[PDB]
Amino acid sequence: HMKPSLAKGTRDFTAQEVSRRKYIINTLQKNFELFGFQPLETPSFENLSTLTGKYGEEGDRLIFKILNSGNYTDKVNENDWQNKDAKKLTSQISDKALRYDLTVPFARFVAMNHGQLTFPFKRYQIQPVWRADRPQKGRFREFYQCDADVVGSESLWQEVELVQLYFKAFKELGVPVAIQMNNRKILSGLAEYAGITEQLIDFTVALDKLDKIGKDGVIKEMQEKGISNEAIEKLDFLFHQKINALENLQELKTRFEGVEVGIQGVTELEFVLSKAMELGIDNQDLVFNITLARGLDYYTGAIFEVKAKGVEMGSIGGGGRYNNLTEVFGVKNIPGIGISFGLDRTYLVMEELGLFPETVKVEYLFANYGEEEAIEAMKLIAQLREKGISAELYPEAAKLKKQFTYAEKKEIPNLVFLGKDEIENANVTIKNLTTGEQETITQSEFLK
Amino acid sequence: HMKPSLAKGTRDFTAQEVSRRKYIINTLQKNFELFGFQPLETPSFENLSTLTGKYGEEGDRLIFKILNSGNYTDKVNENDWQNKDAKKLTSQISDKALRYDLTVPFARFVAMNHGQLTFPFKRYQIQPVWRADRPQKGRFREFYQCDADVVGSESLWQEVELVQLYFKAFKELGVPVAIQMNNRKILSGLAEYAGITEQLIDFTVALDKLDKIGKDGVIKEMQEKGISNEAIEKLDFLFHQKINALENLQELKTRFEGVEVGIQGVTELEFVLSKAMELGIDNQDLVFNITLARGLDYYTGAIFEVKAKGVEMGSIGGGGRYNNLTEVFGVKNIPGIGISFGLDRTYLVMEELGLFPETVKVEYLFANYGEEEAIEAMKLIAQLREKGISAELYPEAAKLKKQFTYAEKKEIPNLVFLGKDEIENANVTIKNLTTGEQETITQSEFLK
Repeated sequence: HMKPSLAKGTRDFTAQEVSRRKYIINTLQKNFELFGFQPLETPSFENLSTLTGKYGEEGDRLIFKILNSGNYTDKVNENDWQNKDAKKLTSQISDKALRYDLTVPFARFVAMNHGQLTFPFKRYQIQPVWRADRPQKGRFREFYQCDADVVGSESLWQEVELVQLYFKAFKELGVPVAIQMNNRKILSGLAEYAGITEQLIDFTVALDKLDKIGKDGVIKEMQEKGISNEAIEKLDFLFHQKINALENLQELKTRFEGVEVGIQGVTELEFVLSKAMELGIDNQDLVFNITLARGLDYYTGAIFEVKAKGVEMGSIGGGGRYNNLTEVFGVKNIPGIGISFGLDRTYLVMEELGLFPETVKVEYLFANYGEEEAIEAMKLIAQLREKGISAELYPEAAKLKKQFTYAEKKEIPNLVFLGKDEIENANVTIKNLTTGEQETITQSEFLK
Repeated sequence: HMKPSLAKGTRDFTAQEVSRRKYIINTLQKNFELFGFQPLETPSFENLSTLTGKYGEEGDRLIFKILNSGNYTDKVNENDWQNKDAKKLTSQISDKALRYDLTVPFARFVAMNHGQLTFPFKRYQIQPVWRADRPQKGRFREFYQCDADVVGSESLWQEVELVQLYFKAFKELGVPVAIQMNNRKILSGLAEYAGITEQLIDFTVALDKLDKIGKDGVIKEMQEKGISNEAIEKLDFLFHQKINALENLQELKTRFEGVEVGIQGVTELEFVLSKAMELGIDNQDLVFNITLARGLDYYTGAIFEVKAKGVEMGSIGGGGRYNNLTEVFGVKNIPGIGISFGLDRTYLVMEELGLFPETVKVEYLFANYGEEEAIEAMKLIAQLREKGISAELYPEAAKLKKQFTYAEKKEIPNLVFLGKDEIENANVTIKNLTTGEQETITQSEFLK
């Protein structure tokens, strides 16, 4: 019939890409478990009502909905159907949706099971999610998320452990990284002290440009964004920050005299930073950055963002502390902190840096001389496989050139010739396709 | 708000179940690669048209459809909408569907890429699929399939290799199995010789009961199913089969004199069976079973079915040879053969036999005495993690009983006490919660 195609926004993964993806995931999994995080897997389907309202005022549009089986029009509100109100009909013809992130199903799991879990509860979750988001360059409608969360405590030792988790994970992947850290209460202190409430994004976006466009350029952008000169001048010290991150925090805390939330944010960040230095962490790799402002409506304490050093790439991870995991499900007092790894971007970074290990092909292809001789190849192949060596018999007694061409295209490093002579003599003849060298040895030497 | 729940037909997987599932998959993956099979992953979404018409006349109902994003009523056929013809509207409000099996996406991949692939092409695929199938006890709407296929050759050495693949895979899982084998041409020979065309299922279902209900009971069921006594008497020899499977095939081939398809089916099966014996395979573990009749409309040659010995369980795998992978996509001459592993049933069998290995918890929990002492625990924890040993600090300076209770509930085998004395003395005190024994050793002995 007609020629097929991929659904928009998806792709196939062949052997090399699968193996590199699994390498990343297996490295992260192993690191998670050294840190006491246990895996959790939730279903690809959640109830529509579990996911709706969870992703912002205008986020329900981004969720993939599953059409009801059977006659899905069998119960539609008659007004809505004739009105063709697609939005109101969605809940009427669909009661299931695909996983959009990992945190909402995790909150459901905890809301459903918290009575039986042991707290503090550490879980990691590595699963595909699905997003109907507008066509953005570089992103796909299906992609893996990789999360670690611990819930049930507000202790700042958890922050310290997660910092070490990031550094060890990316060390194992071979990716040098710098972790930016801020704290939401510091931004709230800024808002209160300089009067920039509801202007934190514009302020920090501009201050973030200080190295590139200079102080005059930064101030001109803040003015254009409506930041008052009173605030710009009150925060002038943020234009002259010292080497020591700890000195910069000490300066903020003094300015936050009388602004208790700001004092608290500084104190919490000073805890994490100073413990990290005691643990050998480099203060150029873990950095206080007051312009980090991810998730202003979600994080209540620490905020993290991870970037690979020396690569033009977006962030490869972030996270932070939040007030209550299970708030939206009516279960109180489950505070938590989470981090994420950006796997597709990590993959792109590792690709650029040459970090993927060096393939799935048999080590030994046996030429197929004919039915009589091929059974003796099968015997040797089973012995190789018992010892953990991959091998296979070319399946037809084709011309040798065709068998050579196949080993060439599959990059198999050795072609094995086990003809009547080698069989009668209990030898085997191995043609190394890397060196071009050939030799005939006993089958006992070959299997040693 | 309201308390959440799982979508119907799904479940959460916690740590132990995830680790056992991954154990099965990693064992199979490793075995696949010893046999020269490379992984393939296709998207969770396929175009609706890719999947429709592929799963039988009444199979489209079993596919999960994804509702179009946006105003999905924006283009509906006006007659169909007012008619509320749900079935005709499906293609109008949905153009995507979830993966239903692995073979159709594999055929799409090959149809799309065959010009660039090297044949014979070996792939394995281990991915979740989604089925709206009616509520059957023991099955879930989301579950993993595990397939291996090789395409591009009709060689019966491929059958032989797949038999060995099954045996090695299940040996590694620790599951003793018997593999039933038949061949579709043998059943066609039966149909032609005894005149039982369109009665093969009823015949074989009844003959399958021979051990339990006896020959008189089998014949009475065949009569009730409309099998003629002429056929029952022509096939009387199938009621008196000898020990040697090879003798039973030789008898069939003689009776198939003049029935060329039957001769061919016997010849093809005799090849696979006799090569397998030469390779050391036990003829009680690989068995010719003329009543095996999976996939009568799909398999053209060998048919396999795998059962665990000594466990009341359904089949844990099956497969066989088919005519042309890419037939439905308009690409000819890609013959192939495939096998499948039933992972949920394999899991149930391994559970019954006690085959899962013996858990994700830290080896060492450090008690938290307070902020001053806790940093020294963090230092030791990092050293343990560098050596590959899992550990963590209890995150709050709680009462010891609470920290003991946590290690108890998490089954952590060791609690570590690193108080002011052990710190000043460069010692560590380890409480083994398995033996109840406690001891204080140097930190040098501990880290050795």
